[PDB]
Amino acid sequence: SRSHVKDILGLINTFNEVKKITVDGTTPITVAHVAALARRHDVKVALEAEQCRARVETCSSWVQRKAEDGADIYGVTTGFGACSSRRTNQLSELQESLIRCLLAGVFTKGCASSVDELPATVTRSAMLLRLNSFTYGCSGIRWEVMEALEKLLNSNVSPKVPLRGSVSDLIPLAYIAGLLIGKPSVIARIGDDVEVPAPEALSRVGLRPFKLQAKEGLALVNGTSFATALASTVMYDANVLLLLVETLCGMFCEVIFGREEFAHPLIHKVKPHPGQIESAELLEWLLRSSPFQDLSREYYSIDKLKKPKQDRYALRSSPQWLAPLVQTIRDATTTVETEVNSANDNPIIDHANDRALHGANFQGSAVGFYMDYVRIAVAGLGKLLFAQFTELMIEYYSNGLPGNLSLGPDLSVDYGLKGLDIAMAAYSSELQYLANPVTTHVHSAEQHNQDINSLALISARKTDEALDILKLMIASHLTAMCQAVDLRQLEEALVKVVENVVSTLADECGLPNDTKARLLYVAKAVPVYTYLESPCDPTLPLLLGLKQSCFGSILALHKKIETDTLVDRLAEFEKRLSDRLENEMTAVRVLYEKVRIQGSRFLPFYRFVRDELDTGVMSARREQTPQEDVQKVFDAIADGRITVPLLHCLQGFLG
Amino acid sequence: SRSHVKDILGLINTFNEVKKITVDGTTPITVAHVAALARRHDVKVALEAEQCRARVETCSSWVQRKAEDGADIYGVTTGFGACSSRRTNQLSELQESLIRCLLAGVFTKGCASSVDELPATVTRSAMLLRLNSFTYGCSGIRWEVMEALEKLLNSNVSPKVPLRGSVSDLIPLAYIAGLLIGKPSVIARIGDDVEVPAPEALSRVGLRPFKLQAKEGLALVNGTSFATALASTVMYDANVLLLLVETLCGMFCEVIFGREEFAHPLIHKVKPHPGQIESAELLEWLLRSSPFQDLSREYYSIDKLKKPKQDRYALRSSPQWLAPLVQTIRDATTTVETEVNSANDNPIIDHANDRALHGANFQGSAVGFYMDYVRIAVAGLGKLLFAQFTELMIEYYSNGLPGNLSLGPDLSVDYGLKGLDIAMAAYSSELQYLANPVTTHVHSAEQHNQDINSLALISARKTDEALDILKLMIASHLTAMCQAVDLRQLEEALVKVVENVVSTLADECGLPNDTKARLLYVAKAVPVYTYLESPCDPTLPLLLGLKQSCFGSILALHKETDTLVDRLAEFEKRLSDRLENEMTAVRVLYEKVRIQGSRFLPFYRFVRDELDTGVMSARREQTPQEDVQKVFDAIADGRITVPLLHCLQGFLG
Ligand SMILES: O=C(O)/C=C/c1ccccc1
Ligand SMILES: O=C(O)/C=C/c1ccccc1
Repeated sequence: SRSHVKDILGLINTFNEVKKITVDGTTPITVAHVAALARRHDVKVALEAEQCRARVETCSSWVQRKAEDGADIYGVTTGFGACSSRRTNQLSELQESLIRCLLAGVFTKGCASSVDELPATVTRSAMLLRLNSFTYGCSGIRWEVMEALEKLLNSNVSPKVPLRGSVSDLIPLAYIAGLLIGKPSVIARIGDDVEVPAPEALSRVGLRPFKLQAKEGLALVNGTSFATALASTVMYDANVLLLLVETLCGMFCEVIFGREEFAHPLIHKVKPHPGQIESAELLEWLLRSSPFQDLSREYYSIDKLKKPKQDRYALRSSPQWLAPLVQTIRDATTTVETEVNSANDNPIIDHANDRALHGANFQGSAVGFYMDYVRIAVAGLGKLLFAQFTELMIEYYSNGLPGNLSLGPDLSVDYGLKGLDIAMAAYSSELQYLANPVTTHVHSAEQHNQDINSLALISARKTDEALDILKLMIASHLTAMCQAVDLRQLEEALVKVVENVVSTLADECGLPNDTKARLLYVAKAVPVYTYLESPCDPTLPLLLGLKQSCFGSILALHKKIETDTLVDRLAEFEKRLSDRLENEMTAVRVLYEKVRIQGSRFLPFYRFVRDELDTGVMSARREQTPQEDVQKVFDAIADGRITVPLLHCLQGFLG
Repeated sequence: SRSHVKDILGLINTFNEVKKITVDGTTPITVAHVAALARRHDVKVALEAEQCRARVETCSSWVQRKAEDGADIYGVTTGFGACSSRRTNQLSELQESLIRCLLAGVFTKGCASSVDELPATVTRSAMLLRLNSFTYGCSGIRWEVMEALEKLLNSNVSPKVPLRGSVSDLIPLAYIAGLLIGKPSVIARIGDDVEVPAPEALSRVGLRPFKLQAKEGLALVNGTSFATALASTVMYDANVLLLLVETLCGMFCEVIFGREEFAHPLIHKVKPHPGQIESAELLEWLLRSSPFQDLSREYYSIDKLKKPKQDRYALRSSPQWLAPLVQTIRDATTTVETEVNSANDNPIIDHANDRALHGANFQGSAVGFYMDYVRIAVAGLGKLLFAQFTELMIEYYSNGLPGNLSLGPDLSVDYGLKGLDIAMAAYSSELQYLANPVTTHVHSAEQHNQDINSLALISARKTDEALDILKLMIASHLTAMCQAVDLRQLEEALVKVVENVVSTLADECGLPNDTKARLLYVAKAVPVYTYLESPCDPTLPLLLGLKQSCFGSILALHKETDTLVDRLAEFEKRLSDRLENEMTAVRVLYEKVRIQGSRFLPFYRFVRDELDTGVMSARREQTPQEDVQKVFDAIADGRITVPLLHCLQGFLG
């Protein structure tokens, strides 16, 4: 009882609008909240002392007292991992030595194969999840450690944490704990990337290092904070890219001359996968009384019995293809949010019933498996995009458009978007390779204690990487689409001048109505791009057609006029045509190189790309290289700037 | 609301209670209905005319009238696929030539790699779904063609169809169409192995070859019928096997001596993935007041500070592990059921509004992708199992159990379940490899008209294969668990006689009360399976411990020494003569009472009693194969669901 596009539209709004994240043990932190924190520095964290303070302090004292007495708890008085036989009564040194041994990652320096440290955005996200995790009053951590976390987030201090080492996130989390207790070997960023030792970093925000109490080290390092924080920003992005490609399907339909009936509600009602009904519903709305669908209907009414009666699968099958994709992206979002709003930690303190409970809430498998799913789904979005792209580039499938979307009339010096077409293959290829699962590679780890482990963080990173290739593919697809709209609008303007030339030239030469009828039919029916390079060349389809209609016309007539006179006028026709035709077509084209899109639901995307990002029809005469144009679009997608035209486009779809 | 375990119990009930599958275009066909049609031959199809004949006939008539007066629509007057440019008014033979071109699969003969045709259960399931898919009245197929499908189904006639060729299911469907039009080159089974050419098969059930009318060829061949039929039976199995392994996690707890607290509701309340809450809920109920959990806590109270305080992950993290798996299996079931109950076909006839709608309901992507997901989840189920099984085999982790669950005291001639142990690594490895996605290998097909295609049937087959490996692992896991229960029960009886012998021997010999106490404690604490092989060996853990205690004692008592040594000496003489014989007598008795109080009793009785097995040892002549084979094919049969239900009897809500 919703519709995923309202939900995603909902995420986008929360992302730009939110100023304050409420962390209080009760109000849900959403995936858009995590992304906003990571990405927008004006958004601050608010730990609400009125909510959780007391239940956090009751849990704090309960573990204080107790481990201090006899009490045999896994966290406080026991050894760790496969070493849980080792009991001890030295609470503070047990805790600090655990942090010490986990400080075991490695930083890279000139890494060709990957970033050589975990990004600050994800480290900060992880800080938020750890804090939030504590608000359930289940950890036994002190309230001040929590305040400290809050203040580090708000001042933009974060530890530098190694990319690898988590099997899901002891090691990564030890770098937060290390910062907190001021371990000199841990380096920390303060805003400007500027770097200092942890104790100096605590200094600059008015903190002193902590001495860990019983259970505090464990509560700090036990958790899925890194995997989940990253899966959160991954999911946010997957929702908006998803909505992005769905939307771009409607733009593809317009430029390729599709038949919008593929999206008719009865097709989908009768095969009612929610993702299929909802993506179709959106596409139907997008294409309703589009001016390009009118150009399309025109196109298939001319020589109807000679053109494909159906579109190819990349268009007509888009909703059926999108359905599982939207469904896995959507419920993966629900499950990572559930993780985000959980006490992931061990043991779990039940102070009400006076006991510690030994479980495994640190196990990140919910996220790890769902990351494997979404990476497969994004690979599928990429295959959608690559197929559409492919269709657009090939004249036998693009229904009138030139091969490679190449414009400049001389095709021997204009190879159009052929370089992008090649990159799309490269992009998609790498993308499919990345969608193999990570969860199938579990090793029995930590003295065979962790015989089952999620690899959540490794999987999130690979899905993170799949998304980045998707952005490249969308950037290219979108720029090709804009290129296609210009060619569609020029196509139409060229067809008119050819009609006007043929007509006014039939008039001047005294040609009969019969002859004029056929010649004009040809002028309307033959696609210009098949002959734009040399309009008067007898081997190209225009004159091929015209000359055929002349013979057919002299044959129908010849009897009660004069056959000899007809040929003379026809020769004069051809000669005037060799004088005027190419000239008129050129001027119309030159004029176009500095109107139907103006009425389309995709105007926002065309306008954004053409004049907000300042680009133009691609040709041998525009100085910009394909890189320069796609770069701009890509930067807009990477930035979030692409959501402005996306929301303008979807404005008032509601329901 | 809800609860996956209730849903799955619900499927098992439907599976063996249903008699008649209702096909009427309104009442849901469930994944259990497909599996029962496939597997039980007493279940028949009921094509229900009163419910859907009328929209089928109206649609049928619309097509016919659109075609008979000319003459432009994709199904009925156009060329197919990449040749949609081709218009013709030669409607019957157009349909004929479409089937002809799609009869393009290949049968294998002695294939080693694969079965070399699609199995009859899968083919019949496809027939059912193709039938159901026509009930919505969107296809234009004649009612009589549907009645023929019901008849063939109810008469166990089906075409032989090649395993491969679908990109998702033109080719495989062409063979069903090929039967219906009595094409001589397509061969059909009638029940008992026996094969006949299609024309003779129709003849045997009172049918005549159909001559196809406009749209009918397309209507038969356009569709997701084979992919979805396979995914349905796959999904049915994925549900019962899921439940089986969740339940087995509780049996593992019992035999490995775990702490049941890992399943405590507060732990999961606070990390609330429905699958984790729901699996922990089952586990909590299964282990509540368990007589084996009593032994576990009894075990951790002696020498507690030398024994681990937490269980390893395969047990303790099982709810967190299962959560994603139950969720993906559970909602892949919903999505295949949605497919089962849809008009997959093109064009869709909206006779109500006088138009043919051109789309792609034939595109089985929903199924294809969810099959890639389930395959990975069953890989996770297997990893859970392999880990539990590994822990059980290793003395350092099994908490008193002998390495390899090896019984017979003489270990140099008893290597236990080591063969199964090795097999389990082989199963898991292949399973993990199977879980790579198929949907990432989409090729641009059919003159680049199908530039996107689901590969759903191929994906369904690989998930099918994954599940088959999963059955092997559960079979071995289960039979290791029963072996383990016998060992735990024997262990208990053995420790009593050791305590008994030491005690009464200490008296016969007149040992001081301080010495007797220390000797008894050692008998309580030392795990028997560390010395069962040679109880009186000084270098083994018993005598070693006793001899220390005797030294501790003689130092402590200076409050007479020479005679205390004489009495200690006689103690060893006597222990040597009596201890092994007594343990052996008890062991022998045990070979042809705590499980009788276990909720896992039904599994133990079933395996031990109904399948007629015993404790594995050097003197039972049966091989491991022979015992696991019986468990395996009770799992393969569905017979394993009787003990499963008996085990969950009362779980309710
Ligand atoms: O919670 C557990 O069982 C394990 C905790 C741990 C902590 C540090 C290192 C290894 C394991
Ligand atoms: O709907 C389509 O595009 C094509 C269906 C089809 C039918 C037979 C052979 C190939 C394609």
